[PDB]
Amino acid sequence: SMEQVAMELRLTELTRLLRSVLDQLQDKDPARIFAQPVSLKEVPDYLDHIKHPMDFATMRKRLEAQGYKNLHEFEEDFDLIIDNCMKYNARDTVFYRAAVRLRDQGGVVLRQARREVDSIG
Repeated sequence: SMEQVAMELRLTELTRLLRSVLDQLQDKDPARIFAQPVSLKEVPDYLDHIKHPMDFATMRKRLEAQGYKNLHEFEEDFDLIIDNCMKYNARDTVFYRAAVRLRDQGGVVLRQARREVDSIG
């Protein structure tokens, strides 16, 4: 059908808008602490701590596979990154402090992305 093509023309554009937003969120991580998944070779017991690991390249695979149906699923993956980090790492660590900054600076980017998805549909 043509009603599945118009559907995909939206999804493709959501994917296009989300690609931009991920780029901005990831620019708030110049240290690249959230670029890659936590290494299981380097933290063998990590899944004993964190059940749903998340990182930017993992969100990227999913993005280019058009696996985000809406902003809300995308936002959930972003909060995983932050929230996992704040649990696994103690408060007086470079990693906990980088998450707090990422969270603060990503508020602004996400605040405008909510308006652009509502606005443009």
